Amino acid sequence: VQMEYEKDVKVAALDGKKIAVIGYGSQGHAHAQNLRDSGRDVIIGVRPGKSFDKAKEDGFDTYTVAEATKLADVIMILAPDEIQQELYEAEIAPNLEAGNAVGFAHGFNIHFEFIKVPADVDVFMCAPKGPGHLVRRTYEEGFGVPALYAVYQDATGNAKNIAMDWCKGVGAARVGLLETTYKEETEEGLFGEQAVLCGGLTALIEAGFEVLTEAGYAPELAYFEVLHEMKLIVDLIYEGGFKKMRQSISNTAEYGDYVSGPRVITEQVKENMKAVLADIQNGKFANDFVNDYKAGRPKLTAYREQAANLEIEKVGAELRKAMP
Amino acid sequence: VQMEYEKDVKVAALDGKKIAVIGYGSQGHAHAQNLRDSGRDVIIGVRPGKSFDKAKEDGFDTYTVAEATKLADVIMILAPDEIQQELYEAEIAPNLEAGNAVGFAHGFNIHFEFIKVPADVDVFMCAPKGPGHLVRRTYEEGFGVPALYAVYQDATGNAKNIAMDWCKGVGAARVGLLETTYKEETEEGLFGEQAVLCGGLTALIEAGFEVLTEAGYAPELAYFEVLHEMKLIVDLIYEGGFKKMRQSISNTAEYGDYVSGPRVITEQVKENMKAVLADIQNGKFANDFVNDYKAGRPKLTAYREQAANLEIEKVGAELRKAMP
Ligand SMILES: NC(=O)c1ccc[n+]([C@@H]2O[C@H](COP(=O)([O-])OP(=O)(O)OC[C@H]3O[C@@H](n4cnc5c(N)ncnc54)[C@H](OP(=O)(O)O)[C@@H]3O)[C@@H](O)[C@H]2O)c1
Ligand SMILES: NC(=O)c1ccc[n+]([C@@H]2O[C@H](COP(=O)([O-])OP(=O)(O)OC[C@H]3O[C@@H](n4cnc5c(N)ncnc54)[C@H](OP(=O)(O)O)[C@@H]3O)[C@@H](O)[C@H]2O)c1
Ligand SMILES: [N+]
Repeated sequence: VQMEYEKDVKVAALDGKKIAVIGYGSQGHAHAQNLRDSGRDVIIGVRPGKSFDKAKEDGFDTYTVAEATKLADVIMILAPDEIQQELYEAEIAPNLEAGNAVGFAHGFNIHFEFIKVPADVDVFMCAPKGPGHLVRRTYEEGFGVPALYAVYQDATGNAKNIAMDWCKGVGAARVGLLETTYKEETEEGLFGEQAVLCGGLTALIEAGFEVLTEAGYAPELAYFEVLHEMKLIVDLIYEGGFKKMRQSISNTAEYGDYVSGPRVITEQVKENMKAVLADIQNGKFANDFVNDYKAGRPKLTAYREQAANLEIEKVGAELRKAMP
Repeated sequence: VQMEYEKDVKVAALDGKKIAVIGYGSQGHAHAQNLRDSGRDVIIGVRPGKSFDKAKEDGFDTYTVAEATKLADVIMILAPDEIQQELYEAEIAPNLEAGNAVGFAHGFNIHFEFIKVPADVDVFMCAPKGPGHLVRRTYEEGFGVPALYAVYQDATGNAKNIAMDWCKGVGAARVGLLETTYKEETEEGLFGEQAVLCGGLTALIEAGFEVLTEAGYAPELAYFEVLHEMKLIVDLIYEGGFKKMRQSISNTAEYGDYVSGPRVITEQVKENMKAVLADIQNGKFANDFVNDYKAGRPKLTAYREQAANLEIEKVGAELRKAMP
């Protein structure tokens, strides 16, 4: 297992395919525009609204989801996670034909089988390691965003070449591709964002800010010491790992890192992470997410309002405004 | 208090002061170069070596530490924390006169009283929220790095104006200043790097990587899901807090953030952080750091060799090499 590049995309499987991109938001605009600049035959299927208008004004032949699917050989579904299933059953599935291919940028609905694509139709994935605006901008500047690719079912024998050529067309093969499975992409992706990148990180910052402000330290200073200075730390890790970061910080900071990291993130925290992982693997989290959507997003509603009221967010907004 | 800027620097207290920067590392070079371009009389004092004539070659009147201190009104000490004390006793303290001012960029040795400056000499601090190369670069490009300032003892009545004019001369007043105390800067700064930015963060990432690889996931994919994509997340928080970050990530990632963050970082984790803070406040951590240095850094030595052997660091180095 090592990374693949344009030279490893040995068949241009998107040649002569009509491509429908379903949705025209962050990913949809990026995938469609990069593919068009790479010379592919791209149309957009999306509901009426600002995405429909933005696609038309960008010069794309723009249809309903149903009509775009009917016209297409390759259909990439970039609606939001919780919308895809209902949109697939009503608008996409009736308009598929044998030998088509359906793509996704994240494996959630296919892996947990909220969507089942018929067995004479390929299912592939190109999952860029970045948001849509970055996927577009790096492409325009001559490189790209690395990506995973996978195939869930291969009816034609062309599903993997289609997946890799998709990655090449959106610029990902310029920087690096990694093959995976739908299962691993979904479970590792959900785990990483929950336990480390998004959940773990924000909860860690928040706990540190609370300890400081509850001990009597000024919150403005606390904002700088647990959040603002994180960017320079993570930039160093991104470029050169823990080694480069620990070379840059003072020796006191470095010694404190080694000594106090393990006091905060303990074996028990690791066990907490294992419980997070288990609820991803057993479908509990997936059902919880979709059930919250079916109920009108009541849990997400309370979470989003509670987050808006956080002291660190209020202090941070005022500081970021006082700082060009 | 909120941020102060160039308009809040009431007195150009460095006017006609002879300024010695002690050390010519990343910070020493940045501080001395910026102050020179701002118009101040800067000389360097450092041990012989490539620092000594890096400075020689950049046109700085360079001297011993003893002789540069003898000549200066303002002496800013930018040597590493564990070196400052022996350097101060042997080389700086005998060459101070009443009415001088001694500066630091971090409060550790003054706050914990490993160094005690005579009561007829001011002690101030300018602590940029950035490393040397960034303090120099941003100044060259027209702005700067924000900074804290503080005064530990004010003999002349000019110590705060000296501190704030030092901020101004290195470019920090162009973007924002926050007054603090030596005690708060030291304690909050040690706490942040230990519990959140450095210690907590690398420990969290490593715990996530361990959970994934021990559950049978390939380390290469795990590296992307707990480390590589953190830069994009932290960049978003830096620009717009949790709110902007959570708008850009998918809806499953955002829901997973709210649900699983608190399962990983629990009340017990917060208690662990409180114990970290207590050992900063009571001097235990500071004495442990200084004592490790006096014993020949045996704890730091074992930490560093263990870190070089981490699986995430080996995998990361290979993947970063495969990604220009
Ligand atoms: N966020 C990330 O960083 C990231 C990274 C990798 C993969 N992904 C995955 O990419 C997919 C999400 O794509 P995205 O980020 O581009 O989402 P998005 O920015 O929120 O855009 C969603 C698009 O789908 C449209 N849409 C919503 N409901 C629709 C419906 N019934 N019928 C037709 N169109 C509809 C929306 O149109 P309107 O404007 O009218 O609402 C919009 O154009 C998910 O699978 C996600 O897991 C996300
Ligand atoms: N790391 C950060 O991002 C950061 C941020 C804010 C504040 N600070 C504080 O900045 C201070 C450290 O400065 P720094 O980052 O510039 O460290 P540095 O890059 O390692 O520079 C150390 C300088 O001091 C010299 N030096 C070492 N021992 C000496 C001795 N006995 N006599 C004379 N000179 C000696 C070194 O010369 P040689 O090259 O010959 O060794 C070198 O020029 C600390 O107080 C730190 O807490 C650091
Ligand atoms: N220091």
